[PDB]
Amino acid sequence: RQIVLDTETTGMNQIGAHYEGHKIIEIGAVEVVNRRLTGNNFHVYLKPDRLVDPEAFGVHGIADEFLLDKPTFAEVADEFMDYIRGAELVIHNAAFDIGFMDYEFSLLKRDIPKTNTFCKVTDSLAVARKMFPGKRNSLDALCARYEIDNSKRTLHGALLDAQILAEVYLAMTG
Ligand SMILES: Cc1cn([C@H]2C[C@H](O)[C@@H](COP(=O)(O)O)O2)c(=O)[nH]c1=O
Ligand SMILES: Cc1cn([C@H]2C[C@H](O)[C@@H](COP(=O)(O)O)O2)c(=O)[nH]c1=O
Ligand SMILES: [Mn+2]
Ligand SMILES: [Mn+2]
Repeated sequence: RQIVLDTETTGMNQIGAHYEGHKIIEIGAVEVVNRRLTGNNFHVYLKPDRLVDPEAFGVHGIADEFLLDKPTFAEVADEFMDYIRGAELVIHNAAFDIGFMDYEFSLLKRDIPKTNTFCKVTDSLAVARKMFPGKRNSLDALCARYEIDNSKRTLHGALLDAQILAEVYLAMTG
């Protein structure tokens, strides 16, 4: 199993641990088996209990009010782990999302091990950079390169981004 994943957050830090003090507000993950999308995905919006930074809002457009009635990371953590366990996670700039995931897992105080100890982690951005050195390798740049539709991506979304990356990664490794 390959799980193409993405997350949206309240923001990030430019110095020090990028996730410190921030929270995941959306998790989007899509399953790929034998190079085919299975359709069995994972998608949740989470209540951060903190405000979304303006810069972050400018990217995903997810309002603070929309998250008030959502589950907390603690409430979705078990099913989330059941879903990703043992798979190869494919993430564009993996260190970003993995950092946030392990951070949130650690706050649960359940002795949950690091994600890369129970999941294989593949950074699709590193893969793209290796294949296309000296070129633009953002997800949008890769969409144009592989003729993938990203017209509905004015604002970024975790599931939306994961789905697009899945198509891009399948083409990049096809
Ligand atoms: C592109 C970008 C993302 N982010 C944070 C908030 C987003 O929810 C999260 C998602 O990045 P993404 O395009 O890698 O899915 O990263 C910023 O804080 N500023 C930015 O300029
Ligand atoms: C570690 C890190 C993560 N990120 C997050 C926010 C970006 O939108 C996302 C990557 O977007 P991109 O691979 O589509 O250009 O990852 C950065 O932008 N810069 C960084 O240095
Ligand atoms: Mn992302
Ligand atoms: Mn995203």
